[PDB]
Amino acid sequence: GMSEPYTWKSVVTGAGGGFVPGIIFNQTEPNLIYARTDIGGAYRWNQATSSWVSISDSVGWVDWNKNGVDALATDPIDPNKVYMATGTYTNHWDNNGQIMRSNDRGNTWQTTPLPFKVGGNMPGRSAGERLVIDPNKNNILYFGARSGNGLWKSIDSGVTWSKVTSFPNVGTYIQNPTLDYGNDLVGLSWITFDKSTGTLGNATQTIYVGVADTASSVYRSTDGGVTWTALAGQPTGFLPHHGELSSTGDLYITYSNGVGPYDGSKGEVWKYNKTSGAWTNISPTTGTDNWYGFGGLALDAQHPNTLMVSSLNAWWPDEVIFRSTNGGATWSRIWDWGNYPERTYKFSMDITAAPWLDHGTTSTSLDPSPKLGWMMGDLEIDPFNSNRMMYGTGATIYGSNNLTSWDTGGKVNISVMAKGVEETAVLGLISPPTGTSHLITALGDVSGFRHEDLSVAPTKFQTSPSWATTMSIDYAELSPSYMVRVGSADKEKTPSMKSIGISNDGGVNWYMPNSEPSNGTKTTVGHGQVAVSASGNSILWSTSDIGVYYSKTSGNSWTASAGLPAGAKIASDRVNPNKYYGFYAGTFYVSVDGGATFTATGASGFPTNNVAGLQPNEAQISMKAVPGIEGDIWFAGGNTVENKYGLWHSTNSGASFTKLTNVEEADLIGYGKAAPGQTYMSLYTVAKIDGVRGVFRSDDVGATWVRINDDAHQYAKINMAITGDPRIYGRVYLGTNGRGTLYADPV
Ligand SMILES: [Mg+2]
Repeated sequence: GMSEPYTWKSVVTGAGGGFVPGIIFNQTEPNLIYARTDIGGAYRWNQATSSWVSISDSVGWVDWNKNGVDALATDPIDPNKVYMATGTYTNHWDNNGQIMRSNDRGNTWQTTPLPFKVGGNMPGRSAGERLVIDPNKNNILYFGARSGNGLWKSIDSGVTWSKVTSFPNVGTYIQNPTLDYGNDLVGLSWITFDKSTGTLGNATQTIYVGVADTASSVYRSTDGGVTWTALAGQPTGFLPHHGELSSTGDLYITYSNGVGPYDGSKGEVWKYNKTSGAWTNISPTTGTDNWYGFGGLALDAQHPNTLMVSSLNAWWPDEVIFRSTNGGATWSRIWDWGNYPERTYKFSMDITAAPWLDHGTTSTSLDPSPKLGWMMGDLEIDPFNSNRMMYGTGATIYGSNNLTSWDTGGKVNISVMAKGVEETAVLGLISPPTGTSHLITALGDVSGFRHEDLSVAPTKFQTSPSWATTMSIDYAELSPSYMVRVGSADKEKTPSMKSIGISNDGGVNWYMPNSEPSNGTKTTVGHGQVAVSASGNSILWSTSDIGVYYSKTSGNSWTASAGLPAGAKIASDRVNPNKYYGFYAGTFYVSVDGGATFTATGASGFPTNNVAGLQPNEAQISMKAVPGIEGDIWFAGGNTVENKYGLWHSTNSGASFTKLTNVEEADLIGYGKAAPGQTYMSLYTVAKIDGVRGVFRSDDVGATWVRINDDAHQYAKINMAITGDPRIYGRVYLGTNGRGTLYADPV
């Protein structure tokens, strides 16, 4: 009775919108494929529907770091078994990781904590795979770890893990030694068995391991992992991204001068013959012809001298896939220069499943749209179908079903193959009270979208302004066609781009105003939070860098607010266009002059969230005025260290709040249409209520709560955004950090 069964569905983007660093084919069962993401868990392919199914949605609030999937192994002896190395950061933003194991292809999981951290969202996450199953004795697993933890091993099918103390090199390369992100050793890079050196039921004797160490990076054991030696004659100076052993006995290895996924300004490709020990340089480009690492590496299992590699990263005009059908002796490019600047192409891009991937720009030879990709650190050829290719980019999964057209003078048709994947991080959600859109999102990396049919990919990328990330979006409650979004324009690429966008048609079309907040010395870089007055007659912009500014001219000019500290959270009254609210460091503020001046209120007991030791995603502040009721504000957030955590309610414009005693912890608050027989809007919250973490709805102003999610639909650290629907009672829209946006209704 504490729960209400709901149907949870993804708001469809078609492309996914995030980085897919690894795609893993089972070596024994055709059409068994998995995909791992850096912040959004993993997926299993459904061959009958050409779509992906999440195997991570039971990851919840406390174990949120399991959605950083640093490695994944699928069992070739029993294809029902799959394993993941999970954990998101190896710095102070996260705790220790774990090895997860499933006997039902990811439907259910068991977990073994590791005594160190796993880095699903760390540098080098596309190198791999760093978790592998012995293909002759599948109770044996090896894990190549980060931060100097070295090589680890399981002999009980992943239940317990031990360090392989005889492995001689834990890594030496560090990407960002001066930063607090990526200042640890990248560690080991990939592990590859030689299946021919064992038989069924007996441990495979030869194991290759790549290590992020420019001086000596490739190691081999020939006694089942007891002793290790660096391969004689191996090249130095680079970092091997992948090592794949063909049935001809040749080990192919891609190298970059970084671990990726964003860098890579020099690279090589080598092959090593396991019989002779001879190394051959098969780099597709060398010298000044090469300004990029090589990342993805795909062998063709059905034609073992065919292989492909991808640049990482060439950037301009696009990335390159190189294909060889003769063991790397000669390469073909997926595109070539014609009469410069014109190019010729061996591929055709199909983004009909996610048309916004053109970013609202017309394609040219020098600025293609959509691009072949970027951050292409992983490339796969289906081991049971040489015509099927898949690769991840920073935004989607691309693939082809007619790859061999490359070899016969035809055109490889490349299409979005990310159906069912949702990987965006949700910075904001609004559900407009009128018009054809029930949901407009503010997203990282792909800006956000105005959704109409929630099952149809958006057709229109957000442009003029066009930016990577929308940090905040609001609308005028009484004139809902007027709305404002703020982000961070790339003014080196487009010096005239603005970090604020304005719409007068409910988010279909945007324009950029004439100016931005400035303190005489510096113009804001953007981001922060935006709030729109109830009538749309002013904008309040709490910038990320130079404090709070307001505009009475829809952004044509800006003036610094007074009384509200820089970095404050802000919210507009949904009735009184003169009233704004602010919050910073435990103090609540009110403005009654359209955002020009703020005054602290006596509201006490609010958290400061200044606690030392809080991880970046640990604490939240969520503050919203109620549509249709002046001076009605709800406030959620806090933390357990200050012992100030929960849900507060004010009905006197923030002069005082009541802390609801029946809500132990709360992190987000949102509103939706009132229940039948009720006059007050339904409340939607992310909270811990009577010992239960989840998503809750109240139809009686917070007196009683019912859980509307369940243990199979948790979506990790869901402190990003939430709102109900002013036109649909029971409907909730839930943002995530890695699983896109969900919407849910009673079953
Ligand atoms: Mg792969």
